[PDB]
Amino acid sequence: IGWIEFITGPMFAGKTAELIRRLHRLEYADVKYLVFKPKIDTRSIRNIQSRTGTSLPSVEVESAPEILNYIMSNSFNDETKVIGIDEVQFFDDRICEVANILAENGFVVIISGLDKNFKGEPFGPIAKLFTYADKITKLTAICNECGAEATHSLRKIDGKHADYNDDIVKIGCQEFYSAVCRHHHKVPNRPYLNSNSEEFIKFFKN
Amino acid sequence: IGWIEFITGPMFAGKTAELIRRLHRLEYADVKYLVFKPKIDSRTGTSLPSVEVESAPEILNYIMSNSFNDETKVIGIDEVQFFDDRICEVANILAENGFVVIISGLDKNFKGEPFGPIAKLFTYADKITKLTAICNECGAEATHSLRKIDGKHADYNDDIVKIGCQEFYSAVCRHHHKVPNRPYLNSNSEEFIKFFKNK
Amino acid sequence: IGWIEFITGPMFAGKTAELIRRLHRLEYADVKYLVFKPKILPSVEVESAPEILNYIMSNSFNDETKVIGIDEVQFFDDRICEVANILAENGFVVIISGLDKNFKGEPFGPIAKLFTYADKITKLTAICNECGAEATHSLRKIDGKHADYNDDIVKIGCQEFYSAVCRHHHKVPNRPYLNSNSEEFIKFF
Amino acid sequence: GWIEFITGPMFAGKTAELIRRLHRLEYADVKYLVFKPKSIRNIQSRTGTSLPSVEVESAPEILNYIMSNSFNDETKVIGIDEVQFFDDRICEVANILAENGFVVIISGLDKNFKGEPFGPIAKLFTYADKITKLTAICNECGAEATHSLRKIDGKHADYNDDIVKIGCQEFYSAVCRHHHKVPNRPYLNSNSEEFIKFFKNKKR
Ligand SMILES: Cc1cn([C@H]2C[C@H](O)[C@@H](CO)O2)c(=O)[nH]c1=O
Ligand SMILES: Cc1cn([C@H]2C[C@H](O)[C@@H](CO)O2)c(=O)[nH]c1=O
Ligand SMILES: Cc1cn([C@H]2C[C@H](O)[C@@H](CO)O2)c(=O)[nH]c1=O
Ligand SMILES: Cc1cn([C@H]2C[C@H](O)[C@@H](CO)O2)c(=O)[nH]c1=O
Ligand SMILES: [Zn+2]
Ligand SMILES: [Zn+2]
Ligand SMILES: [Zn+2]
Ligand SMILES: [Zn+2]
Repeated sequence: IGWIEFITGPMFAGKTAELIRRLHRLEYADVKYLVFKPKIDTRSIRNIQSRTGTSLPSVEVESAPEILNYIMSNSFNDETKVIGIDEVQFFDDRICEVANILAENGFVVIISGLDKNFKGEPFGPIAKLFTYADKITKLTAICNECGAEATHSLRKIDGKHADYNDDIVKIGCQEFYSAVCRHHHKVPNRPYLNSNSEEFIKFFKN
Repeated sequence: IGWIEFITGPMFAGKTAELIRRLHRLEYADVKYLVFKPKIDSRTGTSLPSVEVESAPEILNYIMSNSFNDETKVIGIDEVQFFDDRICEVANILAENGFVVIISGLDKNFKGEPFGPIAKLFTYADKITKLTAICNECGAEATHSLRKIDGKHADYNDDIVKIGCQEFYSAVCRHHHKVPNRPYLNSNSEEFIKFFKNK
Repeated sequence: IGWIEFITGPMFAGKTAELIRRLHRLEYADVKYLVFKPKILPSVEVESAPEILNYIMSNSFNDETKVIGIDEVQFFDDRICEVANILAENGFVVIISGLDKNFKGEPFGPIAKLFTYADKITKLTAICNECGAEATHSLRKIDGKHADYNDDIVKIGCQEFYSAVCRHHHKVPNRPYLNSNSEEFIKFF
Repeated sequence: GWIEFITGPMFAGKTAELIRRLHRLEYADVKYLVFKPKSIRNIQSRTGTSLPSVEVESAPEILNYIMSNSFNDETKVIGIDEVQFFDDRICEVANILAENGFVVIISGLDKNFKGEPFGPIAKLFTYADKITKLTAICNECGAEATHSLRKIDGKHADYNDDIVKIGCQEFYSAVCRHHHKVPNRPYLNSNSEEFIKFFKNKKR
């Protein structure tokens, strides 16, 4: 039938390039595809920057269910069998049901997005997406500090690491973000929820 | 140094075999490992001797105890889906403190939904291997575990924890996983299915 | 430590795009690289595989460079294997891209050995021009007609001569069988 | 049909992985058949997992067996272990099976003790739809191991030694590239020796 492919990893891993690669191969077989992207609510963005440059044509949607409405609309080409989704982490939980129904109905769904927000925690609905994806490709970047495989995105404001309670959404590139390995990802004021965690950390440092 | 590998997929995909395979390689290089499993009520082969723990934090307590050999820097964890949320913090802390953590567990419960705390482990895992079984119906790659009782597919609202093997469970592809009374959260979902149904 | 990464698959699989992706990763981390190509996307053209080691030894080479890219590797001879292994042994990361099969479906030049020496292998798929399944083979056609087994290996070109196909849609007239029971088995089936 | 190739050094779990892939079929009631070159009745991993197998002297005998009354017509999957012991003819056999609707899952060593391609396997990489290069753990440094090292009386095996030698930990270990050393390894390119010597000196 259909299925879900999920492309993930930190910033600077080339996630979007990988999505473009997968769509370009469809073009040589003349297989039709359609790409969607979430439109962030700019009222919920702390500081808006105006920029429109993009490497990949996609239809902006305000919410995940609007993908299904678009497919039901006159704008949709009925021969389209592949649905691409970029920057998926900006959707809410509603994307999971959408992607599943698409896959259950004969579509190949190719999804790209960040696995972790700046805190190193799951970004929005992507945790559940991992579970539903038939195929996962977790890409790596290169650690800006040591050059090892980078698995994390680190936000720095004026050289200072971002605090745990800072805003999830902050749009930007190298001016705010670097790719780092686990070892070089530090988040000030990260809490511990287990009762014996800080005891263990103290124990192993002696 | 220190990272997490996650081995996942439906029942009958050989997850435990893959965990065994990964850990067994260590024995030739004299690298010690220790396996943990949650408290849970064959062909030829040796199973992993493993410490039974009632909760994820008990893993760290064990490591700090006189029972743990401090030369051990590889930690195995099987049936991870039976843990609660606290497993993620345990795994991350181990990885941050020089341990290699190799984890196996089901990605989906019988409803086709994320099993326990599993979804978060995908994000925290450096390496993910999603294994496939073989669909009991069509032979394609199987991605889901299906529960039947007396021939009938288990209803959506049945209990999640139900221990057993082939008497209740089979592996199926997406198309052959059906859950009676599965709810739709999005208001346009059933509209779309009916719309697309018409050819 | 050094190593070899190998990107492969048929035409229209996006091999070059994947090579580009991996090198672009390096730029964000301030890691310098250098790409080489055989004679007939920025690269240094070399007439043979050992010339890569000569260029590196020359003073036109940036001493900072720790990553070596090699595109269209199937056009080199077997000498590329030693060169690649030498670089890996001497601290370089070598990222190689090339076709795994020629139009006949047989190993393209030196790549068979390269597979063995590579630490990491990524075999990419294209989309079959005939059925849309995963494509693993490159098919040549000259005038609607499939290329004969004994046609020339090197023939530079794009869609005017070539397509991606799955194994089932890859057909080569006059393909010989070297095993005595192969035709006996095929007739049986 | 199609071809899957499982490879990498000794102690990587290759046979264990073949067994895993084939065991999956049993729960779905899918028949398979395992072949091995040359326990004689089965293939086994080093943790005691095992499957029955037919042993063959050569690749063409696989097709002969499949054409005989001993072959179950329901068989969809063909497994082949220790493939490095076959000759070049294994490629054609594997291709023909894949072309005739069989899934062929193949396991074997990629490199001999010299670090060179083991027998016919270089071509199998090309013909295999799916490649799984497994790693062992370096006996020296604990890094991912990619090579098999042979030792004779505690000393590394010479380049000109016999390729075929049956044995486990008595002779063989798994090592990373850096810890794989073979005395009297020849340089085939006329500028390779001058490169190493130049580059080593560049650390001045
Ligand atoms: C890691 C991270 C990235 N981003 C943004 C930066 C980029 O604009 C975009 C990734 O392409 O997501 C966030 O908004 N929050 C985060 O926590
Ligand atoms: C799929 C599934 C498995 N299981 C059990 C059955 C097996 O005993 C165990 C997996 O080894 O998990 C559940 O309890 N609930 C479920 O939804
Ligand atoms: C498949 C095939 C491609 N090619 C060429 C076509 C393209 O120019 C190049 C692939 O990028 O290789 C051959 O020369 N011979 C072949 O058999
Ligand atoms: C590396 C190597 C292994 N072997 C053997 C040892 C093992 O019995 C078998 C691999 O399982 O192959 C050789 O015969 N020659 C070699 O060069
Ligand atoms: Zn780092
Ligand atoms: Zn099915
Ligand atoms: Zn086809
Ligand atoms: Zn080593």
